[PDB]
Amino acid sequence: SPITGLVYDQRMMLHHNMWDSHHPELPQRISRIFSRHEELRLLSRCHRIPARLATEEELALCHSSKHISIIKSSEHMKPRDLNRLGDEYNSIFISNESYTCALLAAGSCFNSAQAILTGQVRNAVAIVRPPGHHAEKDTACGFCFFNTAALTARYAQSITRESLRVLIVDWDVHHGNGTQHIFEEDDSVLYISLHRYEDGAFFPNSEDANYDKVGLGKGRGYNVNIPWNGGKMGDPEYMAAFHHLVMPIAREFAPELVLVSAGFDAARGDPLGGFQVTPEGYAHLTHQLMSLAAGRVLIILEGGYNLTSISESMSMCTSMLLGDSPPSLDHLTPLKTSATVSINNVLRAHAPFWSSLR
Ligand SMILES: O=C(CCCCCCNC(=O)c1cnc(N(c2ccccc2)c2ccccc2)nc1)NO
Ligand SMILES: [K+]
Ligand SMILES: [K+]
Ligand SMILES: [Zn+2]
Repeated sequence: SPITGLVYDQRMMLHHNMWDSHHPELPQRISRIFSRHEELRLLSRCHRIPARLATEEELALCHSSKHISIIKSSEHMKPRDLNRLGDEYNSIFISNESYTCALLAAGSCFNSAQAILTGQVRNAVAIVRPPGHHAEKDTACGFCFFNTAALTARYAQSITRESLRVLIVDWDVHHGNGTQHIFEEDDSVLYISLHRYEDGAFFPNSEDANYDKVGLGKGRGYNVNIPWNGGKMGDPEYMAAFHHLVMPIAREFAPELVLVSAGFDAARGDPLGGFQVTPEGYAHLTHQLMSLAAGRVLIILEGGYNLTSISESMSMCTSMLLGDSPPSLDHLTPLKTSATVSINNVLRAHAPFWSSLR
């Protein structure tokens, strides 16, 4: 009986950009990742989980009725009207297939979480597009329509109990502004993001992503931002952040389910990120999170734009979930000075809330 689930459906390739056919969020992102799983003989080792559509009642766990109704109406618009609607948001393109593809991405992740929680599988991966982490309650943003990861947390609570403890780890190179805002006054969902910041000048261009935003109300302490400035970061800085911050806070919270907002745009070779994390580095981050929540872990694709880099990086994560031995990293070398400044600023902000840090 396979201990790892996998979901993929080629219908999610139909969303496309009719005015700019080389735009980086390409249909072949998901088909290239699936083909590499066949070449490495990983697909036959997994249990295949089918895709489905999310329902409109499920979308209302996080989104307004007006936002649901506007995106739904684009299914039948003519080209001139699709171009006008898209230009009303920050960095969005739309075709007649976009609404259906965003529904399939969300429902694929609901079926995966249900298989994990009922014990049919121990853990799982989801090869899905368009992405989710910039979408807000009332608007679309940054290539994203509905917030797939935030919806999956609320779905899991609805079928078990309202206070089920969920951790979301966001290792995409950009800040997830929508996920932060949805859970900002909530102590049942812990949000932890690592991201390129540059004093507010990198997308999405807001001071909401700095280390001093810690949560609101009864949610004070349950929002953790790790921002990078002035440096091309890689394996040494990401391992240091996990050892001093991510893993001590996670163990004290003691989650019952772990969701990864797993973009691969911090990887060596990415044309938007400019950073240097390796496939062996992503394998070590995956193996550390497998020690939490009695092993209940779901990996969800977000961004990432070098086709060879994302195919090798996500395949190594699946190999770790199946139980293979982790590969060795490069030799030890000094951290960059600005990265130690960032880690010290986060420790000073969260020490009042977490005894494992003081
Ligand atoms: O991932 C996400 C979603 C992120 C949304 C970002 C919106 C602002 N837009 C860019 O950030 C951006 C940066 N770069 C480039 N391209 C480029 C690519 C293909 C064709 C032409 C140009 C580029 C390449 C090399 C050197 C200079 C520019 N395109 C867009 N969230 O997690
Ligand atoms: K992030
Ligand atoms: K929170
Ligand atoms: Zn990204």
